[PDB]
Amino acid sequence: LAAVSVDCSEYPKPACTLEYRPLCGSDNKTYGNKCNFCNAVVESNGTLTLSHFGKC
Repeated sequence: LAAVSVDCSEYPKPACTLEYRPLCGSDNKTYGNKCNFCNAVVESNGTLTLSHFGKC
């Protein structure tokens, strides 16, 4: 999995750090960071998927 996206195989996690690193889903939504981003993927049956990192 060496592409431009995060792995949601370790989600959803019931604890997210605070280090800021916003990732944008595929719908063009910003997520505080990797944890809150994937929580969306895992909550959307991996139907969301992001397009790029950072905010939209």
